[PDB]
Amino acid sequence: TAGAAWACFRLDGRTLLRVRGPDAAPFLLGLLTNELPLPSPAAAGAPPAARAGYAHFLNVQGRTLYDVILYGLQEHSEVSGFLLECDSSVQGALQKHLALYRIRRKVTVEPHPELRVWAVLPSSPEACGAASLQERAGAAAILIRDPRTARMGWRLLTQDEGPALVPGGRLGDLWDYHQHRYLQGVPEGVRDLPPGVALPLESNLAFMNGVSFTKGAYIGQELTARTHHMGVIRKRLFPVRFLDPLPTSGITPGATVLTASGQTVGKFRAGQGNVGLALLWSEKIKGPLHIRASEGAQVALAASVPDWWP
Repeated sequence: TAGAAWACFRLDGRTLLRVRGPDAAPFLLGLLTNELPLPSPAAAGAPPAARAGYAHFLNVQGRTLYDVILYGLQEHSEVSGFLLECDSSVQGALQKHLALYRIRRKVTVEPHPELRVWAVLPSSPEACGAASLQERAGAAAILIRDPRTARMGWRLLTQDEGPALVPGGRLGDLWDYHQHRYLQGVPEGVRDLPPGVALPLESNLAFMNGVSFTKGAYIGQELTARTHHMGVIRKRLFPVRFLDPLPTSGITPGATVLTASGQTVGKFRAGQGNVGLALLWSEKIKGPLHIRASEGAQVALAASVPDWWP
């Protein structure tokens, strides 16, 4: 597969819930930061269509609880509810969260093991050789562009093996998927987004098509809207690369990111290998930075601005 155009990653860290019932839409709208992804009204010849969107579930304090990708699938000129793609490790907690609010509402929430979550990323950055993909929508497979950024390729929800639907697709090593996210500054899951600690706008939610300022009320809206409108977001998650060999255990989440003069300009969040994310003061990412290790020499790191941010 030296000539593969696409790498297909089985995302064991992500899982699906199906939310259905007559009140599913208003119910989810009150809990999420975004509009729901509803396919456009269907034409006579009714070829199935799916829509994806990004959102967070926030707490009443305005902090991120869960990052989710939302999928709406249209088949008989109607939508049969939504799929919620969440971190596997919080699937139980997210069910309990939905149950707390689902009191007396016509809504069903169930695990959807029928589809497994895959990502499909280009083998080449901007190669544009060939093998543009086409959206697919059916109960057995949905292939749809990542709603956060085109830098994240395609999501594939399927019963079967990834490459069997993607021309020029090969199986990918999960390490490379996470490497890609950290190089591109894309947070995903509970290590990047600690529930009740990560703040949505500092997590670049508005750069990732994940928040609406026109939608009706939702949990955590008041603080989110206030933060958005009161000025520039002072701290954000940025991609970082370590420039010095790391310690055996790596960098501890929360490790302070310092200037040459020892000023705190943020904290390491999470990563893999020599790359990761750090929550940094946006005006201070420029001068050489470091983290203190056991011996106060290393560890140098460089922060950068993702090319897909606005």
